[PDB]
Amino acid sequence: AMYALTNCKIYTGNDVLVKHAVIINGDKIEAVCPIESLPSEMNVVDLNGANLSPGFIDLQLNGCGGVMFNDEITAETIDTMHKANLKSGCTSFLPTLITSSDENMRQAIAAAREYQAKYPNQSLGLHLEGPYLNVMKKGIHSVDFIRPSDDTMIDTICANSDVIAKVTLAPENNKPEHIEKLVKAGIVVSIGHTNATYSEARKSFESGITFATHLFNAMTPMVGREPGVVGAIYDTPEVYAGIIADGFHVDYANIRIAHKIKGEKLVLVTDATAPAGAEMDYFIFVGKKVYYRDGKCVDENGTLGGSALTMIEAVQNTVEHVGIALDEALRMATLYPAKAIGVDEKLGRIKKGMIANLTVFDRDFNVKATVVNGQYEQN
Amino acid sequence: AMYALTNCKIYTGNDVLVKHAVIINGDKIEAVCPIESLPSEMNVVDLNGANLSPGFIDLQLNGCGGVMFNDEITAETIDTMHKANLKSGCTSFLPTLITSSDENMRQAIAAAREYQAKYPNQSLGLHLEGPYLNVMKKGIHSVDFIRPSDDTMIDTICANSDVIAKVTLAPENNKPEHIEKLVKAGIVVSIGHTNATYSEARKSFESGITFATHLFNAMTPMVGREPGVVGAIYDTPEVYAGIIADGFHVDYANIRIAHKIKGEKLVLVTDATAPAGAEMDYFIFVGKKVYYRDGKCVDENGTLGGSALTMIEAVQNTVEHVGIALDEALRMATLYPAKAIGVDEKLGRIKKGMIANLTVFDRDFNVKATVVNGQYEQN
Ligand SMILES: O=P(O)(O)OC[C@H]1O[C@@](O)(CO)[C@@H](O)[C@@H]1O
Ligand code: NI
Ligand code: NI
Repeated sequence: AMYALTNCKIYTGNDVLVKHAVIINGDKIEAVCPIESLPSEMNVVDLNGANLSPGFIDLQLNGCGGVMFNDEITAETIDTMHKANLKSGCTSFLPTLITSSDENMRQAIAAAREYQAKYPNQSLGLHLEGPYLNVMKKGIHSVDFIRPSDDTMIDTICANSDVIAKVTLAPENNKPEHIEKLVKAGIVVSIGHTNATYSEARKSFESGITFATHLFNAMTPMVGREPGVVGAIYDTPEVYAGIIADGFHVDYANIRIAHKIKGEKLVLVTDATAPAGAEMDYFIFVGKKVYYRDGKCVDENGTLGGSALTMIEAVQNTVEHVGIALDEALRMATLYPAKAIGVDEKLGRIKKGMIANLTVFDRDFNVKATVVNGQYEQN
Repeated sequence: AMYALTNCKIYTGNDVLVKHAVIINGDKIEAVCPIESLPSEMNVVDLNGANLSPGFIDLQLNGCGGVMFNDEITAETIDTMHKANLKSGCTSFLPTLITSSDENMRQAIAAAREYQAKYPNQSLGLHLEGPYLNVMKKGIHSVDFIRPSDDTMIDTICANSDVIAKVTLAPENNKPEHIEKLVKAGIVVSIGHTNATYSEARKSFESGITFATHLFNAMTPMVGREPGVVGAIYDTPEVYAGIIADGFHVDYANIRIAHKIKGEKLVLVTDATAPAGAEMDYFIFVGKKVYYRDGKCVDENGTLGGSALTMIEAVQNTVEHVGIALDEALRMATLYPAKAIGVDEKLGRIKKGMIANLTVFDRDFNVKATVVNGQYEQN
């Protein structure tokens, strides 16, 4: 049957709504209408004054709730991740596989294909972060697998674009043609783990790169005579940029500045790993031990190795520490990520016709429930 | 006698006027009015379709037209600079003394007093760049003279505020009380040649710093976990930043980014040395000799050695390479600097009752003439 979510503040993406309701029908949003407009017969889930927004979309998520995608490359891993996400309001995500072997890349593609043939609008496709990086900005990435982009695997990726949302790579020393082919196959291409100058990064935007992976991390910073990759991102309006707001990856003052420059091009990601939503001392990250240490994820050397952030926390830290308004924070965690991967016509807003993927959260930012394809599940 | 500047495009700082004129009476702008409104028997100077604008205010000038100020610390040197300034549209400036001995600072104070006693609104005050810097970002400043700030010299600096417009220091390891004292005396305090964290930089703005000296040069830059000084300037509305637009000190894409962030607060400065508006092939400066190679300043290694920029060129570079509009660029050379040192009541604008300091330049940015306290003099 149809039902209506009721008694809540609703953040549609365009308007903050009081004394209205949202009518769900199947997998879809039927209507957002005033509460007095609601049919007498209609079933009601009453949300006790909490916030309602579209479900969060996480564009960079390596693992969570105890598991890692790189380590157990299966549909069931993706499945486990999806369910842990729900605890922190995240309804969609790109399962992210960092630098590894060709065989691992073929396994992930299969796994994505498997999971998505069963469930829609949850995993929105692979994010291949690596392996075509620059060894100098490797962070946690494996020195054994970082390699130049090659024609064969690039062709494989293109051929499987129906399960592949995004590729992060370093363009300085890789073939421009490979960018073009990926873009031509409808995969989103992102600069990251790159030692490019401002010029080279500009060149790769002209080639089709439209995204930047974790602004400020594993990229040439802005200095007086070399704007670098950071400057290029600040100077190119078409480029989205993901940014991690755990308080450890990037100083909040920088997130604030970035938002004033980037506005709707700034996107909240987690880059989260197995400890996000799980209690653990360390995890494996492609034969690397990564340790959980007072909220951070670090290797033996203190290099950060993803995060333990969740999407709800990223919204909150952004409101509370960065100084950004709530409705805008939510947009950075929903609508803007959706626009960046070209799913915004079905996800990222509360409006009629679109898919019922929603999150409810109280004033203290506790996620109380989600809707996923119309299905309401309490926390 | 009254006369009118005529057959020009006028850039008042608020509006761009066609088919108007400016009336000069003595040393004041009388009125800005349609040409048709001119008393038929008034003397007119036909400017031949040139651009008319307030004279350029350079807030950082170490020397030019052949001489360095630190070399000959006299009212005579200040006057050689002024006369060279006029050739490139600059009608007011801050004679800038770099870090030296107390004795030299006393001479500098005296040379400015004597000059300003004779002429007004040309030198608008001494700028002390140093000596209270940070050795770790010393650049060309002498290690033997860079020292903490001390009550005695601070007390004398204050005692002469009538002749000192500005002091650049590094605040991170000097006394806050000292900043307070200087600001209280109506001296502008600028952060510069510093190794301050963002936190330190913010503390200094709190204590009264309202300016930053040559943004991106000799300061702590903006990296992911450490916003630095560049970051603090970006995050503080009150703080003006001077910037050198020669194409060598700071990449043009960085100036574009900074303007978008800072607007009204971004000021064009030359920071010029001897070669500016002079024919030289080198100049010795406090020991090291620096060559003048095709409009660039280099030590025998080919490393940047200082600036030869003029204000009219700064403006042209800003229009032409940064992408900023003519009127806005003009504002960055006139109104904005004027406001930063608190002289906007009299200067930086073509308006009734304000001092007649004006610059006329053609479409090719060739200065054709200026007007200083009402006196028209062709180039
Ligand atoms: O380049 P930065 O500022 O040192 O940080 C790099 C960040 O990117 C990574 O997440 C990628 O491995 C970590 O290396 C770290 O968190
Ligand atoms: Ni990474
Ligand atoms: Ni300097």
